Amino acid sequence: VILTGNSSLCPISGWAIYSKDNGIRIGSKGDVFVIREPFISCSHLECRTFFLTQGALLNDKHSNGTVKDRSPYRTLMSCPVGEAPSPYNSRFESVAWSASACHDGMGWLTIGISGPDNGAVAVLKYNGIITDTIKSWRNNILRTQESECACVNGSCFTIMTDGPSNGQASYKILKIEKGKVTKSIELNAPNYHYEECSCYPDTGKVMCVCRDNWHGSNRPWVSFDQNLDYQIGYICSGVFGDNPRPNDGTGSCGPVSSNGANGIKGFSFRYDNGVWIGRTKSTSSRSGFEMIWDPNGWTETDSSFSVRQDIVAITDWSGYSGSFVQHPELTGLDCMRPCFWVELIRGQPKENTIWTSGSSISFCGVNSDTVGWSWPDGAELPFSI
Amino acid sequence: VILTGNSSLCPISGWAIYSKDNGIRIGSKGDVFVIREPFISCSHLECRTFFLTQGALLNDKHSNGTVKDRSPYRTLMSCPVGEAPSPYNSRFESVAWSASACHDGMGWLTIGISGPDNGAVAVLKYNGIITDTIKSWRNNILRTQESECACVNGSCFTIMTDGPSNGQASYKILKIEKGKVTKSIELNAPNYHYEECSCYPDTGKVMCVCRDNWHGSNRPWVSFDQNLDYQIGYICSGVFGDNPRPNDGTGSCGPVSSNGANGIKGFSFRYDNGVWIGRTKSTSSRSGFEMIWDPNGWTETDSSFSVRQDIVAITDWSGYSGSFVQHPELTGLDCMRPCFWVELIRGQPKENTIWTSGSSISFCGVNSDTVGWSWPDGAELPFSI
Amino acid sequence: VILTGNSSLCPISGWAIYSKDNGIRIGSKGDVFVIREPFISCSHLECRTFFLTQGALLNDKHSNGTVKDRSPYRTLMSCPVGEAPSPYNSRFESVAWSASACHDGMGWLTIGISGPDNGAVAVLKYNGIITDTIKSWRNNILRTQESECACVNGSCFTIMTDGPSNGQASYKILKIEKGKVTKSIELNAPNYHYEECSCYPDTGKVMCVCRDNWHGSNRPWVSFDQNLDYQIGYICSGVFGDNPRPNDGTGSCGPVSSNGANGIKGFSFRYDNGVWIGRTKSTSSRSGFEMIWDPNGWTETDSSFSVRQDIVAITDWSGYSGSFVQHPELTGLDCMRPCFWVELIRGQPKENTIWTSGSSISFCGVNSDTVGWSWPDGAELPFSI
Amino acid sequence: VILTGNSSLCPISGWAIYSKDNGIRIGSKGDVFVIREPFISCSHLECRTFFLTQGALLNDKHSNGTVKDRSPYRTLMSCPVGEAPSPYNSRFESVAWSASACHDGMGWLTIGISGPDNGAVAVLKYNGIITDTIKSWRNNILRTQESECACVNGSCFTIMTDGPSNGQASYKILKIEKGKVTKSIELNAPNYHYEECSCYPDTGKVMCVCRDNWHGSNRPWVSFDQNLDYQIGYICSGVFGDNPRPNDGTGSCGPVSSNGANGIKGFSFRYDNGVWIGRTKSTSSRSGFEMIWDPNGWTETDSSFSVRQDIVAITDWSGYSGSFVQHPELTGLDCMRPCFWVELIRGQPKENTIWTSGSSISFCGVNSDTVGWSWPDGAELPFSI
Ligand SMILES: *[C@@H]1O[C@H](CO)[C@@H](O[C@@H]2O[C@H](CO)[C@@H](O[C@H]3O[C@H](CO)[C@@H](O)[C@H](O[C@H]4O[C@H](CO)[C@@H](O)[C@H](O)[C@@H]4O)[C@@H]3O)[C@H](O)[C@H]2NC(C)=O)[C@H](O)[C@H]1NC(C)=O
Ligand SMILES: *[C@@H]1O[C@H](CO)[C@@H](O[C@@H]2O[C@H](CO)[C@@H](O[C@H]3O[C@H](CO)[C@@H](O)[C@H](O[C@H]4O[C@H](CO)[C@@H](O)[C@H](O)[C@@H]4O)[C@@H]3O)[C@H](O)[C@H]2NC(C)=O)[C@H](O)[C@H]1NC(C)=O
Ligand SMILES: *[C@@H]1O[C@H](CO)[C@@H](O)[C@H](O)[C@H]1NC(C)=O
Ligand SMILES: *[C@@H]1O[C@H](CO)[C@@H](O)[C@H](O)[C@H]1NC(C)=O
Ligand SMILES: [Ca+2]
Ligand SMILES: [Ca+2]
Ligand SMILES: [Ca+2]
Ligand SMILES: [Ca+2]
Ligand SMILES: [Ca+2]
Ligand SMILES: [Ca+2]
Ligand SMILES: [Ca+2]
Ligand SMILES: [Ca+2]
Ligand SMILES: [Ca+2]
Repeated sequence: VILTGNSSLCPISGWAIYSKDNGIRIGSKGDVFVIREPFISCSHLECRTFFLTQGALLNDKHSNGTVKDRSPYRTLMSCPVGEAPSPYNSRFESVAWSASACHDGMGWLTIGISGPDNGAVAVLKYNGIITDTIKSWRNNILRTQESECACVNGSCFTIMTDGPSNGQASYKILKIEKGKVTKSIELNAPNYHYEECSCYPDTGKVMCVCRDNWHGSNRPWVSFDQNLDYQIGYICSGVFGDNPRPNDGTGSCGPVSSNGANGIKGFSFRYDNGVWIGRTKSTSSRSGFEMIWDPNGWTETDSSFSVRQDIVAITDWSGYSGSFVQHPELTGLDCMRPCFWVELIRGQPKENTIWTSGSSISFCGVNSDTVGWSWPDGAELPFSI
Repeated sequence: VILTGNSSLCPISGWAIYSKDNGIRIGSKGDVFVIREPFISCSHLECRTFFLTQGALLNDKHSNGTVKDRSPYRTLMSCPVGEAPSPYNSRFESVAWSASACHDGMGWLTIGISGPDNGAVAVLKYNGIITDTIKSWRNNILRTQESECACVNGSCFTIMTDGPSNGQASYKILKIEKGKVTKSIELNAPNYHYEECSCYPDTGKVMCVCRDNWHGSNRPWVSFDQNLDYQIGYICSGVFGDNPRPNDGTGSCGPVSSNGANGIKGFSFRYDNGVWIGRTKSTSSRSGFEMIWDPNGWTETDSSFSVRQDIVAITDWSGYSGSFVQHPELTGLDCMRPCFWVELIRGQPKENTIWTSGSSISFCGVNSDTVGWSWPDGAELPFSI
Repeated sequence: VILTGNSSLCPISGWAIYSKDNGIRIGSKGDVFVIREPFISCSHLECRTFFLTQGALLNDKHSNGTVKDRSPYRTLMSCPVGEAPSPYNSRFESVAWSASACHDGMGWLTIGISGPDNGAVAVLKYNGIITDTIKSWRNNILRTQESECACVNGSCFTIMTDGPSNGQASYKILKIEKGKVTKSIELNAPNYHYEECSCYPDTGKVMCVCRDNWHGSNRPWVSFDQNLDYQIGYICSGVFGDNPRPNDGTGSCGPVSSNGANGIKGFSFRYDNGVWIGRTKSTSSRSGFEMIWDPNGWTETDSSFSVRQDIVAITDWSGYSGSFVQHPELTGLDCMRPCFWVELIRGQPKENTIWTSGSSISFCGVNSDTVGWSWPDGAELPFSI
Repeated sequence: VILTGNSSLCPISGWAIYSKDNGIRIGSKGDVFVIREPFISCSHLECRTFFLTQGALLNDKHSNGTVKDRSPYRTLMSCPVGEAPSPYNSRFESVAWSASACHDGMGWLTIGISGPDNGAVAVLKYNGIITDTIKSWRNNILRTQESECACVNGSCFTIMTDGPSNGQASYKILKIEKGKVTKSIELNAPNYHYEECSCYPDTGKVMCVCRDNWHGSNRPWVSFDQNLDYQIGYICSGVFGDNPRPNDGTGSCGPVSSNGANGIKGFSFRYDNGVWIGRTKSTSSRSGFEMIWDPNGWTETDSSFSVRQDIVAITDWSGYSGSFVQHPELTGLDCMRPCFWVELIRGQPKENTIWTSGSSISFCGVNSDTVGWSWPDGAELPFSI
C-alpha cells in the first residue's frame, strides 16, 4: 500500500488527547534517555515517537547539557507512542542532530543530519538502509524539520535550510522516492525565514508551517504540489503564532517584525481561509499551550478568533510542537486526520538541573465533544544528579 | 473473527489459580509502575493486564500518593498477564483516570476518561486510533468500570456514571461498534447506585454487577440485550458482597442500607438463581478474599450458602476485584469461561508509605478439583522511598 | 506439526556447550530474578529456559531465602535460552512451587503445582489456557519433575509423586493430550522412590531417570509406552549417579542403600545396555559436574566406564541437572538429539548470602570433537544485599 | 533466499555514517554489558551487532578486567544495530571467547570458540541449533575473525588460526554449508601471519584482510573461490595499515618488519589495484581512525594516496575495526555495498578503570556526498565502580 495522500483534512471541532508519556517523571527512577523533539509519525499500521538523544540518561553525569546541541553523540531513535524513551524500548534510526521521518505506506524514510557546522550531511535511509545523502550547500548548519515529513502518492517531501538563523538563509523543498532525492527546488523567498517546518499532506499537495527566527512573530508557510510548484506566505492572523511574539493585534501577510527575532518550532492547520493555530500561552516564555480556531486567520489580519481550547496551563512549561497526520489507510476514514504533539521542556535554562529534556503529549482532531485542561510534564525538579 | 458471545457460562466447581504478578515485591528493586486497578481482558489470542498509573515508579519520590486520583498524569497501560508492570514491558493505551477495555475478536476497544471533574471526556480508541468521544452529561466526574467491557456479536458494552458518589447519580449503558457509540440508554434507577461495574457476556446478553457507594451493602446489577433492553436489581443473598457491609443476615432484593455507604469494586457471576460471590473476608477492612457459592443467592434473601473457597487470608490486604471471561474463540470450549482478578493493595491509607499500589492475582472457573489457599501480595513495607 | 517422537537417540561421542546465562554475575547490577531449576525445553521452532522464582530480585530484601520453598509467591516463568532471567525478558507461565513444561509440536503444555502441602493442585495449561487440574491424592506435597515433560505423537507425559520424601511414596505416570489428562497409572513400586524425574522420548516411548530420596544412591528409572505399559528399575552401574553417594564400587539393579538418603535432581541417557551419566564430581557436596559414558552401565554392576568429560570443576558449585531433547522437527536430523542443563547454585546454605539462586549452563550431544573444561557460575559473593 | 554473492563492490566516493550506539555513555546509568568486538552482520532483512561479553555489566565489580580474556564466562550475544548492548535487548548466541557470524539468506551461522587454550573447540550453530564442531589442531588457542564470515551462493567462509601469536602459526580456510564444515584447506604461508581476518564477498569469491601479529606492519590478505582455491599476499601500499606501524614510506608486497610485532584487528577493501584502508590515526597508540583511498595501493609500494576521510580524531580512542557488507537481497542495489564498524575502546590499559569495554560506530560506502568528522565514544571516565 502506498499512501495516496489525496484526501482533505477531516472536519473537526476540537482536540481529543491521544498520548502522554510521562518520560521525565518515569526517568526519575527508571533508565530514560535525555531527549528533545519527540515528534510523532505514523505508518498505515502504527504510530511511533521519534526523538533526538545525546546518548545519555536522566539522573546521570552524561546528561550535562553543556554539550553542544550539534554533537557527534546525538542520535535519532524511536519508540512506541506513549512509552518513556528508554534504551530498552527504543529503536536506533540514524546519527543526527537534526532530523525528520515519515512512512510512505511501504517503508520508513528517516533523515538524519550530522557532521560539522561548515559541511553537515543529511543521511537518508529507507527501511533502515542508506539510500542517499545531501550535503550542506551554504556551509552553515544544514538543518531540517524536527517533525514528520509528508508523503503523497509514493513520494515524501521535506524542507531543509542552510544559512544564518538571524538573517536571510536558503530554503529547499526536497522530493524523495524510496529514500532517493528525485527533485529539489530552492525557494525564492527574499525577506522570509524558514526553520523547523511542520508539514502535512492535504488533497494531493503538502502544506508546511514553519518558524521565522529572523524577523517574524507570525509563522511563514510554504505549500507545493508533487512537481514542487510552490506558494509562500505568512499566516495573516493577528493571533500571532510564534514565541516570542507581541500581544494579539493587527497581523500581516508578510513577516511581523515586532518580537520577530528568535522563535519556537510550531505548526498550524489551514482550513479554507481559516486556521487552527497551536501556540504557547505566554508571549515571552515557553509556557502553556492552546489551540485557537480563527475562521478567517489564514488570509485576514484581524485578531478575532472563535474558539480557544486549553492544552497546558500558562503556569507550566511547554516547548516545541508539530503536526502529524493519520492517513485513511491507517484510520479507515475518508479524510486526512490532523493531530499534533507538544514537547514539555524541563531543566535548563529555566530550571536548576544540569540537563534539559522534554516529555510529550499529543492530541488528534475530532468532530465530537472535547474539553480543555492542562496536561503538563509533572516532574519534580531537580533529581539527584 | 468476531466473538459471538452466544455461549452460556461454563459449569464450574471452583477456581484454579491463573496468574500472580508479584509486582510490588519485584518493584522493591526493579523499575515497576505504581499502579491501581490491574484488570485483565482477553482477545481470541491472548490475555493482558490493563492498569492505571500515575506515571511514576515504586521507590521514587513521584510515587508520593498525595497526587490527586484524577490527575493529568494518569494513564491506562497494559502488559502481559503475570508480569510486573514496568515501563520496559508495558504498552501505552490512553490518557485516563478511569477506564475500560475489551476485544471484539477483531480489535481492542479502550476507553479512557480524563479532563476536569466538571467536564471529563471519555476517549474511545479501536486498534489504538481515536474513534469517538463521550463528554460528561452531569458535570460531576464521568467514570466507568475499571475492568473489562463485554463484547457480543461485534458490539461491546459498558456502563458509565456521572453524578454524586454519595447520593443519586445518573447511569448509562453504551453500545459501541468498532469504537463508535451506536446506542445508549439511561437507567431509570431511582434509589439505585451504580459504580465500577463488572460486566460479562452470557448467552447473547450482558450482566453487570456493580458497587453501590450510596446506601447498599449488597451489590446492584444490570443486565441487557444487544438492543439495550435492560433489567435492574440487587443481589438478594444475605451473604453480603460489598465492603464495608454488615455481618451476614437477611438480604434484600433492593439496597441494604446497613453499612451501605462507601464500598469496593467487586463482581459476582449468576448461575440460574444461584450466585458465585467474590468478597473480602473482613466486613470493615479491605482484607482477605473468598469465593462463595450460594445456590439460591441471586433471588433469595437467606444467608445460607454451600461452598466457600479461600483466596486471600483475612490477615492480608486485598482490594478491587473484577470479572473477565475467556470466550470459546480463545479456549476452544463450547461455553463462556468465567475468571476473576483481585488487586492486592499496599501502602496508604493502611500502611506507612508515601505511595499506594496494588499487585494482582487471578483465577479461572473450572469443573475439576481445586483448593483454597492464601496468595497475598508478599511485599515487606516500607521501601526506601 | 505434532512431534512424532519416533526417532531414536542420535549417536554421540561427547557434549558441545550450548548455552551459559551468567545470570548471577549479571544480577549483581541488573534486575534479575532469584531463581531455581532453570530447565530448558524446546518446540519445533525455539528453545526456552523455564524457571521458578519467588517473585523477588537479586540484591533485594525480598530475596531473603528464609521464605518457604512452597510459597504462594513462587511462579513458573520462562525466558529465551542464554539470557539472564529478568522481569523485562521473562514470560509468566503459572503460579507454582513445582513444575514441568513441554511442547507437542502445536503448543506449550505447562504444569504448575501450588496450594497447601495437604492438598496441592497442579494446574495444567495448553497455550496459556487452563485445561485441567490434578489434586493431591495422598495429601503430602504433590510434586513433579522440575524439568521438561516428554511428548510423543500428540501426547505428553510426566511423573508426579505424592507422599513422604524419606520413605515409601506414591508415583503416577500421566498422559496428557492438549493439556487434558487422558490416562494415568500408579507405579507398583514397593521399595522404590521417584522424585524429580528427567524424562525424554526415544523410539516412540519415554524414559525417565529420577531421584531416590529415601534409600538409593543410584538412580531409579521408569520407561513406558503411549498406553502407559511401564517398566521400572535402577541404573545398575557402580558409577553411582546421585549426590550424596558412596565411592564407585559394586552397583545394584535395585536401590543402593549406602548414602542413599537425600539426593539431587539429575538425569542419564540409555543407549542399548550402556548409559551416559551426568553427575556431580563430589560424592558428598553439590560440587563439580561431569559426563560419564559407561558402555554396560544400564544393566551391569561393575564400576568400570570408558569416557569422562569434565563440565564443572570440583572446586565450583553445581546443582540440579536435567535432560532436554531437540526433535527432528526442530533440528532437521533423523534422530532425537540429547542435551542437558546444569543449575549452578549459589548462596545458602554453602555461602554467606541471604538468598539462594542458580545460573545455568547447557550442552548438546554431538558425534564430532568436543572438550572437557569448567564453566562455573563465576559470581563473586556476597553482593550488597 | 540464498544470497548469491555474485555482485561486485559498489562504486563509492566516501563513507556515510550508519550507526552509533553510545553504549558506554548509556552504561554510566543503565544496565549495559561490558563488551568487546562489536561486529555488525546483516541478513536479507536486518542488521545486528554481535559482541563478546564477560557476562558482567558496566559499573559493577564483575567488570573487573583482570578476568582472563579467554574465560568460561565469555559469550557471544547480539542486539539490534545502534542500541546499547543490555541484558534486556540482547539475544544469546554461543559460549565464546572468539567468534564469527554471518547469514546465508536462509539462516544465521554463528561460530563460538570456548574451552582450554590447549584444546579449544569451535561450536557452529545454524538457526541456533548446533551443527558442527571444530577442535584445535595445534593445541595453541584456536581463534577466528571477530567479525562477520562471508557468504556466497549458500556456503559461508571463515579463517581460523591455531599456533603462536608471535611467530609462525597455522591458518585454515573453512567452507560451511548450513552450519556444517564441508571443506577446509590449510594455507601454505611460511613467513605470513594471519589473525582476526575481515572477510567479505566480491564477485563470487571472498577477500580477507587480516592482522599480522608476528612481523608485519602492513596487512596480510587471502582471497579464495568457492572451491577454496586461494591466493595470498600483503597489501603493497606504503600507507601502512596496522597499529603499531612505521611512518608512511616504501611498502612491500610481503610483511613489513618495521614495527611489525603486535597489531590491531582491521580491514581494507580492494578495488582493482586500489585500496580503501581504514586505520588508526596514531602509529603507536589505538587512537583516531581514518579512511584512505590509495588508487594503486593494493599492488604498488609508494606512500602516495588521494583521499583521506576522518572518522575519529587522533585525540580520541579507537580500537578494532572490521568489514561488513550489505547484499543486493537486502538493499535492492545491483552491487555489493561495503561498510565498516569501529570499536571505540575505553578503560584499561590506557585509562584508570577496573574494566575495559568498547562502544561502536559504523559507516557505509556511498557514491554521493560525505564528510569527515570525529564521532568518538564520549563517555567521561572513571565510573562509580
Ligand atoms: C508528599 O506530598 C505532600 C503534599 O504535598 C508533602 O507534604 C507537604 O509538604 C510541604 C513541604 O513543602 C508542606 O508545605 C507547608 O508546610 C507548612 C504548613 O503546615 C508551612 O509552614 C510551609 O511554609 C513554609 O515553607 C514554604 C516552602 O515550601 C514557604 O513557601 C513558606 O513561606 C514557609 O517558609 C509549607 O507551605 C505541606 O504542608 C505538606 N502538605 C500536607 C498536605 O501535609 C510531603 O512532603 C510529600 N512527601 C514526601 C516524602 O516528599
Ligand atoms: C580486580 O582483580 C584483581 C586481581 O584479582 C584484584 O587485585 C588483587 O587483590 C587481592 C586482594 O584479595 C590481592 O591479594 C593478595 O595481596 C597480597 C599480595 O600482593 C597478599 O598480601 C594478600 O595476602 C593476604 O590476604 C589474603 C586474603 O585475600 C590472605 O589469604 C593471606 O593470607 C594474606 O592475609 C593477597 O593474597 C592481589 O595481590 C591482587 N592481585 C593483583 C594481581 O594485583 C583487585 O582487587 C580487583 N579490583 C577490584 C576493584 O575489586
Ligand atoms: C558540565 O560541563 C561543563 C563544561 O564541561 C562543566 O563546566 C561543568 O562543571 C559540568 N557540570 C557537572 C555537574 O558535571
Ligand atoms: C530473613 O528472614 C528471617 C525470617 O523472617 C529473619 O529472621 C531474618 O532477619 C531476615 N534477614 C534479613 C537480612 O532480612
Ligand atoms: Ca520569530
Ligand atoms: Ca480572525
Ligand atoms: Ca456500599
Ligand atoms: Ca442462600
Ligand atoms: Ca536500575
Ligand atoms: Ca538418594
Ligand atoms: Ca561398566
Ligand atoms: Ca603487526
Ligand atoms: Ca599509492
